[PDB]
Amino acid sequence: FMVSLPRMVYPQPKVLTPCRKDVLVVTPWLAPIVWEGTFNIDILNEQFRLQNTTIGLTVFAIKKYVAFLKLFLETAEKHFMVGHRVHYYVFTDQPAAVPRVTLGTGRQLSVLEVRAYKRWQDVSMRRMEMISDFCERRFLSEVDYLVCVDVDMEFRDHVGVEILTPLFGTLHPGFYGSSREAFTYERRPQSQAYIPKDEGDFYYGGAFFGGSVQEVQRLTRACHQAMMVDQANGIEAVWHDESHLNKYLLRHKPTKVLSPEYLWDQQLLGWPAVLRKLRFTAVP
Amino acid sequence: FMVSLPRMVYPQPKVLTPCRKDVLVVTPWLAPIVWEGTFNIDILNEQFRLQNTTIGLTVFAIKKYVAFLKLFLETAEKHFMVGHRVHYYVFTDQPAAVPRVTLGTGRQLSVLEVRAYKRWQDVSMRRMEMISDFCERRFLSEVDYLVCVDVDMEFRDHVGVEILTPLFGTLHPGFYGSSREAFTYERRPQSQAYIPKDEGDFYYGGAFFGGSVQEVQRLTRACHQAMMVDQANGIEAVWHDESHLNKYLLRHKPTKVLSPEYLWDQQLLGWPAVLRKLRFTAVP
Ligand SMILES: O=c1ccn([C@@H]2O[C@H](COP(=O)(O)O)[C@@H](O)[C@H]2O)c(=O)[nH]1
Ligand SMILES: O=c1ccn([C@@H]2O[C@H](COP(=O)(O)O)[C@@H](O)[C@H]2O)c(=O)[nH]1
Ligand SMILES: [Mn+2]
Ligand SMILES: [Mn+2]
Repeated sequence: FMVSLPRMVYPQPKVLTPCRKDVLVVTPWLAPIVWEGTFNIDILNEQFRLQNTTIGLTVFAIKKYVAFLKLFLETAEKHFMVGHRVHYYVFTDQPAAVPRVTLGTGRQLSVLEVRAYKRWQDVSMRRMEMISDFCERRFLSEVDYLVCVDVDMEFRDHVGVEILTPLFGTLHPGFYGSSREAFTYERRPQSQAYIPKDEGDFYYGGAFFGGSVQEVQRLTRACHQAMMVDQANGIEAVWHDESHLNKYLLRHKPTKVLSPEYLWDQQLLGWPAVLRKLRFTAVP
Repeated sequence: FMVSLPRMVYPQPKVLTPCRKDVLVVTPWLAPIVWEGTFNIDILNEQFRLQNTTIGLTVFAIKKYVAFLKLFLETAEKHFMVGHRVHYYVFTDQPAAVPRVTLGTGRQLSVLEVRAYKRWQDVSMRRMEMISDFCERRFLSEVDYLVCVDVDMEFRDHVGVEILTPLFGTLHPGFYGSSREAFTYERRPQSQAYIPKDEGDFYYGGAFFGGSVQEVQRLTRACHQAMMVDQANGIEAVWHDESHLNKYLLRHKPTKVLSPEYLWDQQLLGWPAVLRKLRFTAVP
């Protein structure tokens, strides 16, 4: 049950004025595509605070990637869900190496020890298993939404409750302007992640996805179970977990899509006019 | 739990091409505003059919307004949720006067007898009470969504599952291009429906709203309970049920907004370029 919003003064939405004239702001299945200019964060903050929303943020820092945690967490404190309850979940093989980052009120961090796989591909892939196992262990009881990201990144601008929805994916920065045939989906029919050349809405990035705990457990379990089928058949998808994520989100459409503002690499791609904000970016 | 979509071939969405350049297609709270060109009905039909969705449609035909039923129902059969399960609920003081309209498969009609109020204003207002009472009686057990409309109307074009969402309102055709100060909200602070001149997102029409059964029961109960407070205080809102609906949807934002394609009057307003389809229109 949702309590009433208070009186708020803000600009009237104008029906005959598009909010963006340069980009698609809604998918063909009526999911919003989140760009700057599409939302009034004051309204959304009120809606989510009245629900006392808690957001979980999972990040894996295994082997040398522990070096990325300090900047990741410091910048999350400046930009990620500020004003809301946040629970960071740091999965690592080196609990002792997690930096002591000072957190704002209503924010907490748990360190979860996991095994390290030898190949980076298996480290990246086995996040799905680990996230889906922790959905029972903790997440169902502790958070309303989960956001699952890569650690070799930093926040540079606001990432807030505009992203929250039952299931979201993010447009990969390398492909948002590409035609589907150019998308690096898995193309071998032998793999569970196979997508034909004439199918595909978007190429979603494996480095940023999330949703409600229930929808994330469904996604991660499905991707893990597909990976295990492939492994039994002696095949590894071309882009690992990202390939399985794309298969899942083709067949189970997200309820919001994040623009590449939310997953960017300035070294490789610069700062195009279409991006008004670079929010979460690669560490070069 | 949502089963996987089958393979489908359809045009790729292009991220750098707006779907409409002449209208707002998403509210500032990230609710889609449904216009032609914003959705692929093939995808949405698949999603809703895989859930075996049933849609209820309530309509009141009291006193002389029984004359409108034949065209209303005949045209609903041509255009409303075709392919999906539909349950019409006709509330009337003259059960015997409901026309025998032939229905397609998976579609049914129930006639619910109710009392007739003397004043048209009370007929229109007391729909809220009657809808909220029937949410327990029947709707919770029989349908997934409810659509609540005026009867003095006809369908001329597709009205389908693109509208379905937890809570929707529709832009009133007289005000979609107006500034909020011109909106005919209730402006007397003595009324529960009062909205100040500096508040308001849109002017929603009382002739077309809906959502999930739970959200419609909440809306209709709140509007009824506000009407009863006003009555006790000797005040009747300027636009009756529509005024209370607007107060509710200001404080409880809809999760989709329908464009005026869904609520139109060609006699008064013609056929502007911005309307690509006139879907549900006034009988002159
Ligand atoms: O040795 C590794 C390999 C990958 N990852 C995690 O998996 C993510 C995806 O792998 P990558 O493509 O960024 O290497 C990394 O950002 C990091 O969170 C590790 O922690 N350690
Ligand atoms: O005598 C009346 C008055 C109103 N209505 C119902 O209430 C709706 C709203 O009233 P109106 O403004 O269209 O008259 C009508 O479309 C019709 O569904 C009736 O059935 N009979
Ligand atoms: Mn990386
Ligand atoms: Mn009327």
